[PDB]
Amino acid sequence: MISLIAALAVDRVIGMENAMPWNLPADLAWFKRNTLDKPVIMGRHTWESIGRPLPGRKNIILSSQPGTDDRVTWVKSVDEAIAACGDVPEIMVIGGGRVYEQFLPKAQKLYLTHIDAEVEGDTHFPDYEPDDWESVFSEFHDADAQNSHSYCFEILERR
Ligand SMILES: NC(=O)c1ccc[n+]([C@@H]2O[C@H](COP(=O)([O-])OP(=O)(O)OC[C@H]3O[C@@H](n4cnc5c(N)ncnc54)[C@H](OP(=O)(O)O)[C@@H]3O)[C@@H](O)[C@H]2O)c1
Ligand SMILES: Nc1nc(=O)c2nc(CNc3ccc(C(=O)N[C@@H](CCC(=O)O)C(=O)O)cc3)cnc2[nH]1
Repeated sequence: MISLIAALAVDRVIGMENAMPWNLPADLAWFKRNTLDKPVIMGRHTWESIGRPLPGRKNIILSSQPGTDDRVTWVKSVDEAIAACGDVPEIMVIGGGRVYEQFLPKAQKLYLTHIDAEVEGDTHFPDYEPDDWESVFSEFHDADAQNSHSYCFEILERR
């Protein structure tokens, strides 16, 4: 099955031209936990912002152009990305906006981090209808000396 993992602020904002104005190490540990040892699919833009291959994961990059890094797998379409994943229990789609939009309709689970932050952004997670999903797990956390804003982890299963 296919799952999407994303961190969203209010208004579903997930990205902007500059780095996000937040520091959430706990959210990053959550991302790592949920993605280790699974293939992760991402768009070229996301790849660039990440900067290097995520360790302990099969990295698949979507791009209309020829790949520029032989350490990861590059594909030219959604179908080819799925196939490059092989026979695995769970495929994780890590963004960005374009990518999420194309995989949402095919996903069975969403791992979302809701951040209590208002930011101007130019990229949004796709709108989803709550009633179409079941919240199977949720856990709120307040900001702390290490995390700049409060946040909530939620796992949704498609009904
Ligand atoms: N807060 C979060 O959870 C989170 C998670 C991920 C990303 N983000 C952010 O979101 C941004 C990136 O989102 P984005 O929408 O701009 O970019 P994106 O989805 O990462 O990448 C878009 C690129 O992927 C390729 N692509 C997408 N669909 C394709 C398809 N069907 N076939 C071939 N290539 C395809 C194209 O690459 P070419 O241009 O090379 O053709 C396209 O320009 C950044 O701000 C980033 O930090 C946030
Ligand atoms: N929950 C969630 N939070 C995010 O920040 C997020 N970011 C992306 C894309 N951007 C990134 C940026 C950096 C790293 C990153 O460096 N991750 C390392 C973490 C090392 C650590 O724990 O700092 C990794 O190994 O996962 C991952 C995705 C996709 N889904 C998300 N999902």
